[PDB]
Amino acid sequence: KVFGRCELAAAMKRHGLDNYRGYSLGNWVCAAKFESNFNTQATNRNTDGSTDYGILQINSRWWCNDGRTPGSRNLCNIPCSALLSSDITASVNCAKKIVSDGNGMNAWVAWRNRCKGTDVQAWIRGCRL
Repeated sequence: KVFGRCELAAAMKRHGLDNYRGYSLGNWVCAAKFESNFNTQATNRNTDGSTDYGILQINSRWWCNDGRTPGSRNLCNIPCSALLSSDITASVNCAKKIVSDGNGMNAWVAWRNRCKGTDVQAWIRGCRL
């Protein structure tokens, strides 16, 4: 499916991502918007020959298993297709896991470039969260 800002924002907060490891909700609603265009079924290949899945574009190099990346580590132990359903439970569980590791939300290259250090509250302005 494709979410509207507030509709997403609400689900994300509901799952417990608002101030997860210090990142305001905005940072995540911001990420989702650039990563996938709020689009649950967004799939994009990378230079590596890995693939980015789901509303947050978790890649099949490390986190999920798309049964075609060789050298796949599958850290979330989830078939990548599980990322692509209307319910974001899997995406969010596998996001809490990624950010908790090393480089924080620097992992998402369209958060580094597009969101980081911008009036990020914007993305939740005019939603009753």
